[PDB]
Amino acid sequence: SRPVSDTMAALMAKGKTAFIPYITAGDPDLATTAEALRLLDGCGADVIELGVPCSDPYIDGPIIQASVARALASGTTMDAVLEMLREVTPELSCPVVLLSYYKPIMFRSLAKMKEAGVHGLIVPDLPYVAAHSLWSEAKNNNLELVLLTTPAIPEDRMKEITKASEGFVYLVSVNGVTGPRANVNPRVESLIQEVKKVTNKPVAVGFGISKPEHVKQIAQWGADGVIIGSAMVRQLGEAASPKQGLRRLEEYARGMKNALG
Repeated sequence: SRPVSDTMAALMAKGKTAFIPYITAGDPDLATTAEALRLLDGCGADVIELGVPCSDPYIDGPIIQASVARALASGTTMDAVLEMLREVTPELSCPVVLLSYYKPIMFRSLAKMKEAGVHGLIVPDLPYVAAHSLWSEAKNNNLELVLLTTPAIPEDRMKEITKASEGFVYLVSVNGVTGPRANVNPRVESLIQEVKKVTNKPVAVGFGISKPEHVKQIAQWGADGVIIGSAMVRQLGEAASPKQGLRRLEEYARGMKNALG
C-alpha cells in the first residue's frame, strides 16, 4: 500500500473526500479485527485508523472509550496488535494509521510498527516536550506522524502544527458538535475552513458524525477526509456476536462509502 500523504493527495486532486474508518484493535478480539480490516478495505476505505487500547483514552468519545476497555479486557497489547498487522497489512490495498497514546510508545523505537506494515501514527496526547524527538524517530523509520489539532489550539500554534504534520492534518474535538434537533452545528463549517486557509495539506475531520446526510455536509464544507469512528465501533463491537458485528459493519461502511461518493 501507499503512504498516507500520497493516498490523500490523490483524492484531493480528484475532488474526492477520503473515507477513513476508525476501529479499536482487539474489540471484540484480534481475529475479528483482522477480518474487519479486510472488509473495510473491500468496502472502499481509503485509509484505516486503528486504535491501540490503553488504560486512559481520555481524548476519545464514550463509545470508543468503552471499546478500548473491552479490548483491554480481551488482554490485547501493543505487541499482539503489531503481530496481527504483520499478517494482515500485505492483504490490504489501503494504508493503516496506528493510533496510540504516548506512554505505551514512550519506551518504543518505532522499527517494529514499520516492520508490521503500519504507515502512519497518531499520538493524541503527545507531549509538547517530546513531539520533535518522536517526529524525528518516525521519519527515521519511514512512518508519517499525523498530528491533531482542535478548536482550542490558538491560530499561530495551529499553523506550526499544520507545517509539522505528515500524512494529513487531523481536526478533532472532545466536545460534541451536533445539537438536539439533530443538526450539525454551523460553527463546524468555520472550524474546518480556518485550518484549510493556512495549509495545502489534506485536512481530515474527526467530529463524531455518523449520518450519511451529515457526512456529506462535512465533505461539502471542504474536509479532504472524514473519520467515522464511534458509529463503526458501535456496529462492530456492540453487536450480538463477532459475525453479526462484521455483517453490520460492512452494511454501514457501504452506506458511508456511498454517501461520500
